[PDB]
Amino acid sequence: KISGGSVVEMQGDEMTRIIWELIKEKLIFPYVELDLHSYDLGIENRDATNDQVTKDAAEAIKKHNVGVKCATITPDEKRVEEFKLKQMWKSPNGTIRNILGGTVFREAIICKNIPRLVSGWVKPIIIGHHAATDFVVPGPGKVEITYTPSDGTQKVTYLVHNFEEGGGVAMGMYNQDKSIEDFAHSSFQMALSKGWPLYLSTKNTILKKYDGRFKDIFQEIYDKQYKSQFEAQKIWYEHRLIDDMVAQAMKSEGGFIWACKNQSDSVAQGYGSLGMMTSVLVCPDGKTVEAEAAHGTVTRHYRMYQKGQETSTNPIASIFAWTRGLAHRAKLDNNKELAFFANALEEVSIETIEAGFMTKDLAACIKGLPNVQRSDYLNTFEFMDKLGENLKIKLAQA
Amino acid sequence: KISGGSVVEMQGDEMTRIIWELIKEKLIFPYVELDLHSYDLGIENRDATNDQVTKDAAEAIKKHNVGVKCATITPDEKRVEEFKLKQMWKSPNGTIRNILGGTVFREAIICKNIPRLVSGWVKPIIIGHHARATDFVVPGPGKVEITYTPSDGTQKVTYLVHNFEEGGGVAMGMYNQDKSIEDFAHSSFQMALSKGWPLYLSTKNTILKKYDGRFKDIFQEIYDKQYKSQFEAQKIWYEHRLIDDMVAQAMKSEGGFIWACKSDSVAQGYGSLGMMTSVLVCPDGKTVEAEAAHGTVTRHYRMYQKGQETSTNPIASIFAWTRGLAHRAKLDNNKELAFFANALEEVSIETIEAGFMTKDLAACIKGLPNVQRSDYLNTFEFMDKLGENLKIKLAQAKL
Ligand SMILES: NC(=O)C1=CN([C@@H]2O[C@H](COP(=O)(O)OP(=O)(O)OC[C@H]3O[C@@H](n4cnc5c(N)ncnc54)[C@H](OP(=O)(O)O)[C@@H]3O)[C@@H](O)[C@H]2O)C=CC1
Ligand SMILES: NC(=O)C1=CN([C@@H]2O[C@H](COP(=O)(O)OP(=O)(O)OC[C@H]3O[C@@H](n4cnc5c(N)ncnc54)[C@H](OP(=O)(O)O)[C@@H]3O)[C@@H](O)[C@H]2O)C=CC1
Ligand SMILES: CC(C)[C@H]1COC(=O)N1c1ccnc(N[C@@H](C)c2ccccc2)n1
Ligand SMILES: CC(C)[C@H]1COC(=O)N1c1ccnc(N[C@@H](C)c2ccccc2)n1
Repeated sequence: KISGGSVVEMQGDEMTRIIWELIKEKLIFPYVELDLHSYDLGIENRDATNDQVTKDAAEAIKKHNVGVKCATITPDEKRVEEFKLKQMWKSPNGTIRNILGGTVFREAIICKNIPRLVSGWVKPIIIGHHAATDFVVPGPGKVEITYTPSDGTQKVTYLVHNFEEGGGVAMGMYNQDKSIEDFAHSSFQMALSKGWPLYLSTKNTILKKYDGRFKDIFQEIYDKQYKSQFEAQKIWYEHRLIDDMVAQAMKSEGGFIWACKNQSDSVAQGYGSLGMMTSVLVCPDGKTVEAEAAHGTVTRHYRMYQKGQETSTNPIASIFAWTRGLAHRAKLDNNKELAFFANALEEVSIETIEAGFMTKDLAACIKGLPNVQRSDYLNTFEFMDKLGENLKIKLAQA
Repeated sequence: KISGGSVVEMQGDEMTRIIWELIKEKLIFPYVELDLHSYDLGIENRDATNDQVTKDAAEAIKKHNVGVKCATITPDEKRVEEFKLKQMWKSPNGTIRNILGGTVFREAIICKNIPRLVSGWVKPIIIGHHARATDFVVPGPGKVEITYTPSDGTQKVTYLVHNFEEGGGVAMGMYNQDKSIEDFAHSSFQMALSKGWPLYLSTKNTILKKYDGRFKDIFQEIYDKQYKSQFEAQKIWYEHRLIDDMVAQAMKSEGGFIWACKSDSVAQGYGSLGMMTSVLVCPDGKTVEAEAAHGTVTRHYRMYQKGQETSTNPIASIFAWTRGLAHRAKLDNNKELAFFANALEEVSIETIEAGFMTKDLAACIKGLPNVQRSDYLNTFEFMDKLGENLKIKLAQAKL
């Protein structure tokens, strides 16, 4: 088997837990040997360890640079009573990002037989977003926002609003330079890693100081640190006003990175393609990545699975979490064998869908869900078997 | 002719001004007579009156309740050079909106043969936008605070925004008045009742629990005290959504709801700004100002001056009139004018659905680069065809 090296894996919850184990059993473990740092972030085990497993998983990603994560339940009030949780544990994803830093980039997987929301988008678009004290104003009065330098030599007082005719609400927000810089570095690394050009969108016409700082810091870091590496790959970096970016992006064919300063997984859910959207946290050092599906645990399918009904859950996004993590491991290690495997598994997935073997969501995307009949699609396990069979052929032929 | 009553009109600039006159002369005046209160907000008349004609027009709307407005040039540094005018006057639409107040609602015009960005959207969705931050650079370490000082001399309240311990960054403050939020709510309920469609408000009140929670609370309070009964009598409702759920729900919907949001760009990228209409809906439920959501279409106006054939879409400008006229008809219980407004909209939709369209519409079918001259009509050709179809429909209606 391929010697794969150090990968941090995080097990999860409900329907994605099922698919995750299938991915390891049928598509990864038959071909790759991993020095696997495996952490169980299932809700019950987070409860039993008082969420310590989540913090330990994040520490492992930092040490070993490659994380692949299965979808996890984020507790709310009803989860607390469903599992009798000791408390409403915080989102594992927030815990991990707070420890790793970095920027989340989402990317759709595109197949030629599958409609796109914007049909001219024939190459994927990779979108990353940059990730407040608010209060109630009880009645008339001035709200002001002040800055006091550490030396105390000055004191600038900006008027937010003079409320004259009632109360309302107000808020202050901020960003540290370092956070903007990290967002730049991650974005530049994303673009170099994929070999695609990079756009930053802001509303610097309106937030001239706040958003102009994003623009200035991106351009300064580009000029000092990345411009040669971009010109070596014949890619480029530009700023856009968000108004123009949206119009230009919709007239584009795709194949660019879009760093967005002001969600896309919500459009995917509305469109019915969450199972085809992957996600990757990109740390600004360019070394550490955490890959995962953009969707959740798919509870509604899992209740169906629990009741004996047939499930047609799309495993592609979860598969591409593995391939993206392994491809990155291959890049850090110059593992040609691994790189070939990771790429081959992505090709197999797209070839299989493009030959008409797909889950119910993809069939509904072609035909519309009302017109979908059961023979137009495979169920979760049929689809995985077909992918396993096509992966066996593809790897054997080389 | 049909008696129309009192309508405030605002003429405008460049390509829209030319479309504007073709509409009155071919589509409105042959069949309707109006107590028309006209105001010329063309850039020249706006300079030559120190932008006074603009605020007179806004007062006329306040008084007469119905305004219809052509698109107007907003001045920038290149505009002042163009007409050698005396100042970089403010947007006529900002002037108008702070005299009247109220919420801008946008609505696309749908035709069966013109593809939609979301195929399942067969009925229009109406988006209501609430519409000022103070932002600055933080140059180095220090404290950013935001404070509230009551106007009655009582104790100021201080909120820590951030201690910058190393380096600087940026900060800003934002605000919203209860009255603006209450007006937004009223305008939104009014708009949902006039159309007979349910209403959704979207916020992110899970993160900004005080700021956005204020919007959610004001909408709900006002809904219960003054609107729930009238809503339940048109089989519609009001509900609040987190923005994530609202985006998903909306894309799975069929359309036909009001979305109060706490859009133009997507229309421009999709190529459908010519099919996008707008209406300023004041909180009283009596005053509207209707207009195309697009601008003066400068780029086509230049082709018009250089003797080039143009194919600028007039539908959204026509619907400024029809929506203004429909609202004027509802105020006056004028059934004859309500019929004309509705019929001019249906004529417009049907003409397109029969294959007679301007070049942008043809491009939604064939693809932006793939239109040829035989696929569409030019601006004046299209107006004639509307005019002919409008005559035929009004003749066949007296039965
Ligand atoms: N990164 C993470 O760990 C995330 C975890 N979550 C967690 O997931 C749980 C459930 O969240 P929920 O709001 O239902 O969001 P999910 O994304 O889990 O599911 C939402 C809907 O999108 C469709 N969908 C999502 N994934 C697939 C797929 N792989 N194949 C086919 N269809 C798919 C299904 O729609 P349909 O019903 O129409 O088939 C599904 O019901 C929650 O506990 C939440 O905390 C949520 C987001 C991220
Ligand atoms: N409420 C108002 O009065 C508004 C006025 N304006 C003003 O209008 C002027 C021009 O602004 P601009 O940025 O060009 O915005 P416009 O909305 O006038 O035009 C933008 C582009 O969108 C397309 N488009 C818009 N309307 C139509 C239509 N009716 N038929 C066909 N295509 C259309 C055209 O694209 P293509 O180039 O592909 O043909 C046009 O070049 C400015 O002076 C601005 O201040 C702007 C917004 C609102
Ligand atoms: C609309 C989107 C959910 C999917 C479904 O259908 C498409 O055409 N989609 C495409 C097509 C290419 N590239 C993407 N990338 C993602 C990250 C994206 C999300 C949101 C906006 C832009 C871009 N999405
Ligand atoms: C995408 C949009 C520009 C037009 C063009 O294509 C459509 O199918 N569009 C539709 C279809 C129904 N309803 C709308 N309403 C507008 C106000 C809107 C704009 C933006 C978002 C939501 C809703 N737009």
